[PDB]
This record gives sequence, structure tokens and C-alpha cells, in this order.
Amino acid sequence: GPETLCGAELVDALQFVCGDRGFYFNKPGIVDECCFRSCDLRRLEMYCAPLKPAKSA
Repeated sequence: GPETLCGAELVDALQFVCGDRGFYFNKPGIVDECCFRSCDLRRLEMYCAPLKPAKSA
């Protein structure tokens, strides 16, 4: 998604992904991994709980 964004906007970047290629809302634990802070791109693809995306390369 971005590269730094825990000030709410994280959710829009997160929501580009989240559908098995990530979560779907009802699942929690996700926004959590971002707002451990220095929120992420491609660790974006490890915070919306995503597997394959572009995290892996």
C-alpha cells in the first residue's frame, strides 16, 4: 500500500488487498500489526493478514 500510514489511512491501503489475499472485516488482529507502528507497505502485505501478494518479492 503506502510506506508509513498508522494515522487511520492505513485502512484504505489495507482494503486494496483484503479478500483471502488478506482478511475480510469480522476477522480482527490485523490493523494491530500496522499500529505496532512504523506501519507499512509490503509488510502491508503481512498486516492485513496476507500470504502471497508482493511481500514475497
